[PDB]
Order: sequence, then C-alpha cells, then structure tokens
Amino acid sequence: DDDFTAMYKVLDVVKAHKDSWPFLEPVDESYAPNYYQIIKAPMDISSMEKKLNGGLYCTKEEFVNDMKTMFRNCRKYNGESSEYTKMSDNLERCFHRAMMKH
Amino acid sequence: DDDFTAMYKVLDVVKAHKDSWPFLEPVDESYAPNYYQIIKAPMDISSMEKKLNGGLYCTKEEFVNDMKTMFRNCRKYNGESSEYTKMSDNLERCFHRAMMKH
Amino acid sequence: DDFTAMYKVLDVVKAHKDSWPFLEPVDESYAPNYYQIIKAPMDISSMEKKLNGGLYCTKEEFVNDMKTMFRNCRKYNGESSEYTKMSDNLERCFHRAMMKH
Amino acid sequence: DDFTAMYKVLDVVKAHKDSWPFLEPVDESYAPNYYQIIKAPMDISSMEKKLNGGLYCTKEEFVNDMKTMFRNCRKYNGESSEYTKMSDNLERCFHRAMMKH
Ligand SMILES: C=CCn1cc(C(=O)N(C)C2CCN([C@@H](C)c3ccccc3)CC2)c2cc(C)[nH]c2c1=O
Ligand SMILES: C=CCn1cc(C(=O)N(C)C2CCN([C@@H](C)c3ccccc3)CC2)c2cc(C)[nH]c2c1=O
Ligand SMILES: C=CCn1cc(C(=O)N(C)C2CCN([C@@H](C)c3ccccc3)CC2)c2cc(C)[nH]c2c1=O
Ligand SMILES: C=CCn1cc(C(=O)N(C)C2CCN([C@@H](C)c3ccccc3)CC2)c2cc(C)[nH]c2c1=O
Repeated sequence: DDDFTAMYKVLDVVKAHKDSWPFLEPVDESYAPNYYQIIKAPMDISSMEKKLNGGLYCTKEEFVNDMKTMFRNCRKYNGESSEYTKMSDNLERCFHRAMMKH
Repeated sequence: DDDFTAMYKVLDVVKAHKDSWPFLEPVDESYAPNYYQIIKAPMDISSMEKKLNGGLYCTKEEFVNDMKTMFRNCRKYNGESSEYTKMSDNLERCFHRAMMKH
Repeated sequence: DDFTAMYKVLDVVKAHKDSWPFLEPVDESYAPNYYQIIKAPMDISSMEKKLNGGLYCTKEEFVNDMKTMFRNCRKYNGESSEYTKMSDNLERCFHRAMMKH
Repeated sequence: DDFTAMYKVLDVVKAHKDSWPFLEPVDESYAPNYYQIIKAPMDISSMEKKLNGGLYCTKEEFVNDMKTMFRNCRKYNGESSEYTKMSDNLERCFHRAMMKH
C-alpha cells in the first residue's frame, strides 16, 4: 500500500482510543484560559485529518511532526503531572503501535 | 478543494512570493522602532499559518480580515511612499490571484 | 556535483515509508540505555544538519554516517527486530538512490 | 529570478567588513566543542552551495539559513561577544541587500 492509506489507518486507530476525546478538535479557550496566548502552534486530530485528506502530507515526516506538536502542546499547557498528560502518553503509545502496524 | 485546503494552498503561494520575507514573522521592534506602540493589531504570515493549522479559521472571511490587517499595519507604519508598501501591494495582488485559483 | 547528489539522496531516504524511526536522534525512553550501548549515534536529521553545514567533504564521509545509522539499529535491536526489517528496507532504497543520483 | 536576487545579496554580504568569520564552516580549533554545542551549523559558503545547487526554491529557506547562522553565533559566543557585534552588523547588511535586490 501507500503513505496516505497508512496515515489514514493510523488516525482512525488513534481517534478510536479511549483517551483521544481531548485531542479530537481545536482547544476551546473557554475550557483552557489563554491557551492560544501560551501555545504558539496549536494541533489536533481534526486538523491532521484535514491536512491528510487535503493531500498536504507528502511523507510521514510532516504527519509525525504534527502529532509531536499536539503532544508537546498538551505537556506545555497542562504540565507533566496533569491528567491530560497521562492521556497524551497513552495516545502517543497508541500512535506508535499503529505506525508499526500500518 | 475545502476552505482549509484552499487557505493552506494560498499561504504557501504567498510565502513563496519574492516580497513575502518582511511579512513572514512578527515584526522585530529593533528594525521598526515603537512598532508595537503604533500598531494595535499586529499580524504576520507565521501567525496566520498557526491560526489555520490550529483550526481557528471557520471561514475565509476570518482569514481575509487578518490579511487586511497585515497590509493595513504596513501602510500605517511605513507610509504610502515606503519600499515596504510597494512590497505589501505586490503581496496583496499575490494573495488575490491565489484566492481566485484555490 | 557531490553536494546536490547527497541532498537528493537524503530526500529519497526521508520519503520512504519506513524512515520515520530514523528521522530524529533516538529517544532513550523508547530505547533503554541506547546511548550507553551505541557509541556513535546517527539519524537522518543529524546528517541533514552536517550536509547543510558543509561538514561532508566526501560522498564517502556521508555514506559512512548512513552505514553507521543501519549498523547501530542492528547492534541495538538485534537481527530479528521489526526495526531491523525497516532498516533493511531503508538501506536498499538508499543504495538504489545513490545509483540513480 | 529569486536566484539572481539571492546571489546579489550573498555577494554584498561576503563584501562586508565583518563577514570573514562567517565565510566558511567554524574551525573547532578556534572554537572548542563548537559542533557539540551547535546542532545546526550554517555559514556563507554552505548557503552559496545550496543557492548554486538549486536548493533554495524561495527566499524563505534562504532567510531561515541566515537566521540559523546568526542564532548559532549568539548561542555559542554570548550576547556580549565581539563576534555577536559582527553578527549584528552582518544581519543589518543582509537586510539592506534584501530590500535592494
Ligand atoms: C489534551 C489535549 C488538549 N486539550 C484539550 C482540552 C479540551 O478541549 N477539552 C478537555 C474538551 C473541551 C470540550 N470538548 C467538546 C468538543 C466536548 C466533546 C464531548 C463532550 C463534551 C465536550 C472536548 C475537549 C483541554 C482543556 C484543558 C483545561 N486543557 C486542555 C487541553 O490541553
Ligand atoms: C530504528 C532505528 C532507530 N530507533 C528508533 C527508535 C525510536 O526512537 N522510535 C521507534 C520512536 C520514538 C518516538 N518518536 C515519536 C515522535 C513518535 C512517532 C510516532 C508515533 C509516536 C511517537 C518516533 C520514533 C527506537 C526504539 C527502540 C526500542 N529502538 C529504536 C531504534 O533503534
Ligand atoms: C562568528 C561566526 C562563526 N564563528 C567563527 C569562528 C571562526 O571560525 N573564526 C573566527 C575564524 C577561524 C579561522 N578562519 C581563517 C580562514 C582565518 C582568517 C583570518 C585569519 C586567520 C585565520 C576564519 C574564521 C569563531 C571563533 C569563535 C571563538 N567563535 C566563532 C564563531 O562563532
Ligand atoms: C513589512 C511589514 C512589517 N514590517 C516588518 C519589518 C521587519 O521586521 N523586517 C523588514 C525584517 C527584520 C528582520 N528579519 C530577519 C529574519 C532578516 C531577514 C532578512 C535579512 C535580514 C534579517 C526579517 C524582517 C519592518 C522594518 C521596518 C522599518 N518596517 C517594518 C514593517 O513594517
């Protein structure tokens, strides 16, 4: 198969994970005060989906980088001890297994 | 062929233009004295890139308004006869061509 | 020339489906004591930095860093590892590209 | 087109009185552990090689390499270094040239 199909299958697996729900859409600032003042490059699963379906991921590289940002942003904003960060770790290990499979 | 994909393609075209380089990042005040005191709403290509990839442009209207602001700030601070203003007219024309294509 | 050739070859390698574990320096949280075991770590981003920094005088000097990158994988993960299968895939791709460019 | 502009800019930059420390990759004998500290080394000769090799599609990557050059200087030598004064001068020079060409 090809890189598109692989990335599509990976996102589907990631979205299905029990802890994906905080990462599905862009962060609502009413739930997270000054998120966009703190986070310079916001990233979420729906934006990755938009880029993928829009033919904007030429290679797996820029896909991994966006994933890397989504998790970096979580850690940065919520802290290492946050419940969101535990979920982020779980989702990261999920993204990793999926990459290895697809 | 989606608002997101269209805006992504447009920004890429704009960044590639010969005169985009002074609009790529937020204005360095060391090159433009008291820029931030004069300009109430600063805007640049990297900020718009971050807004787009963050899922913050619901419609093209939102995007056009930021672009309008970016060029308004240039004319305001540098004046009609400035070399920056010639560049900002060229880039505005570039923004327009891209919006018609994508 | 050699410069442009080395440039095109890294691009081909990065584009390969199995390049993603070789793109950045190894995260020790995924590979315990990697840096204690591997004495000369190498990754695609590091070679890109050397290339762009004018640190590759020869084509050979560059080919040795690539070779080290695959050697390190085999050494650390073993012959039967899933990483080694991807390393093999990335290696012949590298070779195919070197012959074309 | 963008080529000619970037070529003229580099020529102007190379001609500047303070360009000489930035012309070639850093000699580690003058700067101890430079390559251990600086992860992305950049210099004018490397930028010339990329330009002449057709690796700058747009002015954007060219500006980014220039930004790296100066970032490296500041990082390694500090804000109060004589090299950093030279770096500021060369940056002002890069800027005038970019406006002209
Ligand atoms: C870790 C991922 C990024 N991230 C997402 C947050 C976030 O967005 N949330 C928790 C919710 C807000 C409401 N939404 C809507 C769409 C929804 C969906 C289903 C049921 C109720 C509400 C879901 C995500 C959030 C909130 C803080 C304080 N920090 C963060 C944060 O870092
Ligand atoms: C193959 C050669 C180099 N090599 C890389 C490893 C490695 O580092 N990885 C596989 C991951 C680490 C985390 N990153 C992040 C950004 C990521 C990417 C995609 C999904 C989740 C997380 C990607 C590569 C790794 C782990 C072992 C046990 N041996 C190795 C190893 O020999
Ligand atoms: C600022 C730019 C990058 N940068 C270059 C250095 C550097 O390499 N130099 C200054 C010289 C070394 C030898 N060469 C030769 C060609 C030469 C030229 C003229 C007289 C003698 C030798 C020129 C660059 C250097 C040294 C420190 C402590 N930090 C740096 C450093 O940050
Ligand atoms: C045009 C729109 C916004 N705008 C940006 C300016 C600005 O910031 N610049 C032109 C530079 C500053 C330094 N950077 C670096 C990375 C650079 C790039 C190329 C060569 C040298 C240095 C690029 C933008 C600037 C300066 C005045 C007097 N008015 C303005 C101004 O209205």
